[PDB]
Order: sequence, then C-alpha cells, then structure tokens
Amino acid sequence: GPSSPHSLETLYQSADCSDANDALIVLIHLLMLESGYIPQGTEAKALSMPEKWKLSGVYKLQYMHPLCEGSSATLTCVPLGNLIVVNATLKINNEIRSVKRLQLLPESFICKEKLGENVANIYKDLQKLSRLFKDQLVYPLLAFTRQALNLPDVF
Repeated sequence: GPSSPHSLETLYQSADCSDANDALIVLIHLLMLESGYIPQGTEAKALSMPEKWKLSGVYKLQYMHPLCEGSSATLTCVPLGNLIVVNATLKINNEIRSVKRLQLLPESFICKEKLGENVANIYKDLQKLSRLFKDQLVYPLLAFTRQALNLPDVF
C-alpha cells in the first residue's frame, strides 16, 4: 500500500476536531506543509496545529516559504452555507494582496458519519483533494508569490 502520512495522524489528534469543517482544515494545513510552507504559531509543524488556527467560527493559518523569502502567506477559511471558502492572501512589504478564493465542500472529502473512527476512515478521496487543492490554490499561490518577488517559476 501507500504509507499514510505520519503527520496527518498526529496533526488530527492535536486538532481535536469537533466537526467535518475542522477535519478539512487539518488536511488543508497538511497539504501546505507538504509543499514546503512553514507555519507560524507552532514549534513542531509536523506534530501540532498552529496556535489560534481555529477562532471565532473562522480559521486562520499563516506561513512562510523557503523559496519565497520576503513574503508571508495567509489562508483565511470561512464556512458559508455548506461550503468552506478558502481565501489565499500574500503579504509583501506591508502590502496585502488577494491571490485566490477557493470553494470547498467538506462532504466530498470527509465521511462525517465516521468522525468517531480512524483517520483512515475519516478522509475519503485523498488524492482527489490533494490534486484539487494543489492545482487550484497551492501552485497558483507559489506562482503568484514568485512573480511578485521577481523570481523565476518554481515549476
């Protein structure tokens, strides 16, 4: 089989998810880590969710990237209806720029009726979410960031 991530397991445990929305954000965060992003608000990125990743009904995750020095990226995730809207934002030289808004449906990727079971049971269609999230957010964010910093394309 493919070996699962050690990190999702521990990150999910650290997250103390209360619903399907929390579970989706954990996976989103993991995908950012696997693409090289370094999160603020945690001492061991692979072991614990950032401090205040979940607050006031919204989610906030902040990162820097080793290939994007001179900037920071923020994901602001907001539940709207049955969807979660992921807003990607870039900060360079105290200027704030909007990069992407992505609509995600948790039910497509989370089995909410298996929330009280294992990580292997909670998430379904993992490669599908990874390809979607990377294709539609992570990679355009990196490209946008590289452009703004006047650097060559990473891919």
